[PDB]
Amino acid sequence: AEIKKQMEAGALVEIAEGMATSIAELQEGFNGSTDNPWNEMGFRIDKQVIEA
Amino acid sequence: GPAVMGMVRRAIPNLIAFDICGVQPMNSPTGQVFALRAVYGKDPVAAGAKEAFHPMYGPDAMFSGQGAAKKFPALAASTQTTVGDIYTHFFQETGTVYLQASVQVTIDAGATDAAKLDAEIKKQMEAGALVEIAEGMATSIAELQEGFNGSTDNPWNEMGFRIDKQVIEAKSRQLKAAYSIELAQDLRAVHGMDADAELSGILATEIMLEINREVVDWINYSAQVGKSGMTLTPGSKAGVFDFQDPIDIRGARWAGESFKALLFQIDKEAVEIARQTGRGEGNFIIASRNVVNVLASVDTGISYAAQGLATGFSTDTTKSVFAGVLGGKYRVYIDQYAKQDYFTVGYKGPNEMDAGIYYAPYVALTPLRGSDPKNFQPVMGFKTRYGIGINPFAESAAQAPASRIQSGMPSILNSLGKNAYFRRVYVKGI
Amino acid sequence: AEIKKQMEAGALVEIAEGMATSIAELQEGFNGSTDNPWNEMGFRIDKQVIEA
Repeated sequence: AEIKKQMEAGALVEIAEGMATSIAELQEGFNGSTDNPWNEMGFRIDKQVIEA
Repeated sequence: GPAVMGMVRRAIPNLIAFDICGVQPMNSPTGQVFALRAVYGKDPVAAGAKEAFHPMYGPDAMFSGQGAAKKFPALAASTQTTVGDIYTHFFQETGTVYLQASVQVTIDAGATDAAKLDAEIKKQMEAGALVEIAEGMATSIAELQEGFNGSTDNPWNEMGFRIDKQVIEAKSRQLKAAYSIELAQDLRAVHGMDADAELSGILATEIMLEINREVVDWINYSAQVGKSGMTLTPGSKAGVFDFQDPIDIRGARWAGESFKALLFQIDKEAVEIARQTGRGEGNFIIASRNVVNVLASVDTGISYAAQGLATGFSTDTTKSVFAGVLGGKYRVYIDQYAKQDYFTVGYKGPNEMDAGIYYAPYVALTPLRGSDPKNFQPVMGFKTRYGIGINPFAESAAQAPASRIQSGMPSILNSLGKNAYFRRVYVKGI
Repeated sequence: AEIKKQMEAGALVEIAEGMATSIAELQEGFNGSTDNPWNEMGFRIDKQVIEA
């Protein structure tokens, strides 16, 4: 609730932004760089049963 | 196979694409846009330079006229006017105004900020103390302009223009799956999944969703707040439209007549946008699903009163996000992820460079594939790069930028709450 | 009335279901009359008369 109040106030504003090429270009320790991995996605699979 | 009951998964939400913004396909990174600003005062690029044209400011009605010969006293806090003289003031909005004094009175000696001074001047104008005025220059003066017949200090006012520009740069985004062989094999044996293709889908999807979501957020981020200033009802709550408060509905009760109040405010906000951009009445709205439910259930045409089911515009966010066209005038999209309840309106022209907000793709969804020999597990992923930007003049408050060059990319300083093309409305009470 | 209040309150919820597969395992091998009796139903009758 308090965060939303600050949002209404315009104090806090929704944002998103991309990565610089200067970073992305050498991501995952490329060219001697380090500590800069990619983010990754996968999935999980599960199951459920029903007594008849 | 102990009676497998099929399987489920989530559906993928749709997008508003770039229907309400510039698209600027690029064939290179880092493009540029420039602009011409008609300017006067003998130095197109200068502090205090004045633009010849601007949606929010009146013209200097006496520039080619009497002001060529003489300066006018400015209005200022605490000064006293002289009946019959003419005073000048540049307002924070409505711009250059010349006011003849009908009376000998003072103006708010206690005023501080220009906003307070402007307010008192406006009151004096309403009061009939100060009246808008303009006139040409006495011809006997004009006669000797450029030093004729021994005269001096009589140049004609001059005009010109200043061309400047802004540039953009593309930022990027990439994701990988980093999955395993054994899982994929089991999935082939459970549902017949490829388990690489499904992942490819997910990653590409997420990227596209993020980008589109980012555009919407940038719209919200740069949009000005409505029900304010020139669109404000003075007894209102400043930026928010209620249904539980008669001030916003002109005393309405009876939804068939009450709900129309919002439509009225929407037009006001759309019109003000034209006032801000100089291009045209807003032609598109994006709003919370609750807002749309109201819009779709009210007769938006002009009639005595009318209410029914929400059938006027698609309301789902499961087939589309595009609800339809409001009154046959505005393109209605649903903010399927609205944080509270509200609605942004704005205007986008037929000219791709006329949008306020621009998307400019250069690289998109490039697939990548390989495997790590240490365990030979597959690696797959996708990359995109584009960049976005804003309209020169989107701020509109300033007639011109510093140093004749600026980033065309959004930033707090460049556009938070400033963009002439869009206005925000908070909604409560549905 | 009080039960309804509790139902509206969500304290009491109307529900019904089948018996069990832990039961069906035996019922199937009965497979009719047994020592784990079934509920049974039929019909009665009625009639009325009139006078001229």
